[PDB]
Amino acid sequence: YNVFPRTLKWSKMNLTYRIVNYTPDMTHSEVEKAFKKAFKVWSDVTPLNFTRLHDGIADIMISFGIKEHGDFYPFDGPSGLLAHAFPPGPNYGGDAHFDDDETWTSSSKGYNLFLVAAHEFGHSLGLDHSKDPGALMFPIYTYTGKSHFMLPDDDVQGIQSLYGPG
Ligand SMILES: Cc1ccc(CSc2nc3c(c(=O)[nH]2)CCC3)cc1
Ligand SMILES: Cc1ccc(CSc2nc3c(c(=O)[nH]2)CCC3)cc1
Ligand SMILES: [Ca+2]
Ligand SMILES: [Ca+2]
Ligand SMILES: [Zn+2]
Ligand SMILES: [Zn+2]
Ligand SMILES: [Zn+2]
Repeated sequence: YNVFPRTLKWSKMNLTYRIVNYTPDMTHSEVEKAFKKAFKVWSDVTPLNFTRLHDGIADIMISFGIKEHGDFYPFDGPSGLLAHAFPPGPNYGGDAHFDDDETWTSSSKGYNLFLVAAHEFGHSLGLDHSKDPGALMFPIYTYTGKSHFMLPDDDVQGIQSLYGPG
């Protein structure tokens, strides 16, 4: 017999990403900064490294879309689903999609793109949802109002259980 084995984690530490398109809500620089910071959350505590590609295929393809946007997991307009991401693997694996019917911001207004992206990239790297309400990988979005972000211990233990520490 055969089962469907899951790729639990990337077999390589050096990963690429590409920002395929951009939300209207934030400047290009703001979007790039948010994603850069979101990846840094994970690379700061693991041997993982992330390199941005401007063209072609990257491991983590990032895009904004609304409604049905090419994977038959359609978005739902304002609120509800905010974004989703695929677990590690080839093709769609690792990819992250953000609902552009949300208002994305670099602040408390709407949904903070950095916060949501950091969470989604957790999925791209092989993390499922945490039961700890204080974790980044908790299923519900909140905003602390703080200027600095520190990755909760639960998320650190989770990602390090896959990739080891930095
Ligand atoms: C080929 C293939 C297609 C789809 C998937 C699942 S995509 C997906 N991932 C995740 C969530 C989701 O809603 N959708 C929640 C967090 C993880 C996995 C593999
Ligand atoms: C979909 C989804 C679900 C949950 C999140 C995480 S919200 C969030 N987490 C955390 C902090 C925060 O401010 N906000 C501080 C550190 C943990 C982000 C997106
Ligand atoms: Ca991919
Ligand atoms: Ca939505
Ligand atoms: Zn999608
Ligand atoms: Zn999630
Ligand atoms: Zn500060």
